[PDB]
Amino acid sequence: QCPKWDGKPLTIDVSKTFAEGSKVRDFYSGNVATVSGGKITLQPAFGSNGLLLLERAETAAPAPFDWHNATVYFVLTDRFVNGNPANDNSYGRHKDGMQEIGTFHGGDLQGLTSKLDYLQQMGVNALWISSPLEQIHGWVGGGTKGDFPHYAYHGYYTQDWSKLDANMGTEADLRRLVDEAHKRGIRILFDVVMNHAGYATLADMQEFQFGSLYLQGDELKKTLGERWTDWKPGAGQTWHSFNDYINFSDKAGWEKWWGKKWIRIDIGDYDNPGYDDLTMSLAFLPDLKTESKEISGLPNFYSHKPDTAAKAIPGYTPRDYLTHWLSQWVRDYGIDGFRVDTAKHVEMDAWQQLKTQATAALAEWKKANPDKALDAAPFWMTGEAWGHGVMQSDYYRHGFDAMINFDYQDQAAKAATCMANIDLTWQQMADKLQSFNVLSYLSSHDTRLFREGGATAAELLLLAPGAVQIFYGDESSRPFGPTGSDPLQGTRSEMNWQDVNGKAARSVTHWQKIGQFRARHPAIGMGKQTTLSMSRGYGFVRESGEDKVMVIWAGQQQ
Ligand SMILES: OC[C@H]1O[C@H](O[C@H]2[C@H](O)[C@@H](O)[C@@H](O[C@H]3[C@H](O)[C@@H](O)[C@@H](O[C@H]4[C@H](O)[C@@H](O)[C@@H](O)O[C@@H]4CO)O[C@@H]3CO)O[C@@H]2CO)[C@H](O)[C@@H](O)[C@@H]1O
Ligand SMILES: [Ca+2]
Ligand SMILES: [Ca+2]
Repeated sequence: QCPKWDGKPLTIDVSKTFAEGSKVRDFYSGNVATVSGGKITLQPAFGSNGLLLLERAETAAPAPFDWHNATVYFVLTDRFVNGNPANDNSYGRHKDGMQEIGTFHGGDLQGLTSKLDYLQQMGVNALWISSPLEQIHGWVGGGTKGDFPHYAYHGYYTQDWSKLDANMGTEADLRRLVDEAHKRGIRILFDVVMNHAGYATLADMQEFQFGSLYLQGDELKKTLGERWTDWKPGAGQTWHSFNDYINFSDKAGWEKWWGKKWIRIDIGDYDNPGYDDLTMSLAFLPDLKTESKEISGLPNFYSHKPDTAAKAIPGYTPRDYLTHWLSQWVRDYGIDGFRVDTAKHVEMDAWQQLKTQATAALAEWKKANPDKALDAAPFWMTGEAWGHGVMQSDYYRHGFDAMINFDYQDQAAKAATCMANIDLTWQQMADKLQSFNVLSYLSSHDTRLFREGGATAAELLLLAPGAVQIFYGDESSRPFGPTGSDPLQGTRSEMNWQDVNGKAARSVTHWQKIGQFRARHPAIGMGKQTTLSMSRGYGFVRESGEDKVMVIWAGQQQ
């Protein structure tokens, strides 16, 4: 079912690719061969699976960065490294004492900063982090059954875009991360949401005095207690049960939250969610009125939120505030781009505005910090549109430099046991991505962990045309963790650092060599592909202007 390999050296025909008498390096082994009769002979080093990464021996350093050859490392900051354990319990947040499925584990920006050398060793040149912005303080019911408390550990339940989340760290912590990353040629990307704000939690209701309960006086104190968030589900109750105590009819009480002008939600005297992608409510999340031309003022509950950096601005719509608040971080810190969540659930004008502003903001920060600035490159924005494939969609005309490619995960699944089965996908992609760019992944928090490969995931992802997204732990086969009654939760398991420094050391070393080779050769990401014809194993060359690389896979050893 797959090309085979005797295990002996390979004699490769390089006639058309490399020059006569020129030296060629297998980057994986360090072995150098001279061309004579348009031919070279090399043994794939042990632990290579029969890989040769063939380059001109001239090659000495990484190539100048291009987004079309980018290696993005996507990290859920909470589930990576806990640098500072003091911030793990911000806003009264608690571990669940069970399997920690949907709690803050305590991973933070400081801890992420401590591992930038590790990321650089993999040839990572862009770091995409979960939103570090202030989330909802409390929890909701986790999964269909409500078997775990679900906190905003993933950065998708935003409360205040103008502030950092205390669990992630301080303005100092974020500045150190961005500056240490930029010193290592690693761009910073923020996960950004504009579609929705987080659910109503007991912690936020109590702190910012919005919504209504059915419980009054001392019956309230008996049930919820001093801090309503400390409530545990009782006998014949699930973590969803607390919603039985919340009066979602109270018009005057729920207006004290975002306000009728800010969100569509099926609550009190608010405009109910629409029927189309733009105005519908995803999973009963408050849908932000991004299309509204109505001057909104600030969210009503920001009245009881003195720590906010949000200020009322004349003529400003909810959209204007959101693009403003997100742009501020770019101007202040030099954030190189955004990964945009739920791109299909927000009108295109909103995304264009965000891009215009974020682009101006990055240009400003680079002007004002020319020693720190990597280069004069514009702000990069990529989008999540569910089911988006390899296609120059309308998104590319309204401020997106690349959309996330959903199709590569399942295409690469058909090549898990056999690397050569990807060739038809790579030919298609290398050709179409001469005119535009996408961000392809094997694993995501929304889909599954690509583990059916083993260490072959390294070559499937890192040799793919266009930008590639390593999901944290891809390099270490981070196992799908406990998930309860939500099937996706296990995709966000803790980073398996014990395996990185143990049984998965071989795999990480493999990822490091491929990723470094990718960082040296824009042809991988950008080049036209010529698949070679050999009775001895699978192979291709990629050439893009200056750069030229040949990648040979010998096959299955036995
Ligand atoms: O905070 C604002 C919202 O508050 C109220 O919604 C509650 C619900 O009462 C809870 O049930 C829970 O929602 C869960 C839900 O139990 C679970 O089934 C799933 O929801 C599905 C839904 O069944 C399905 O029909 C479709 O719409 O997809 C949904 C998402 O998969 O997941 C939900 C959350 O994980 O929590 C919320 C928040 O406390 C109130 O009724 C809402 O009107 C309001 O917007
Ligand atoms: Ca921490
Ligand atoms: Ca919407």
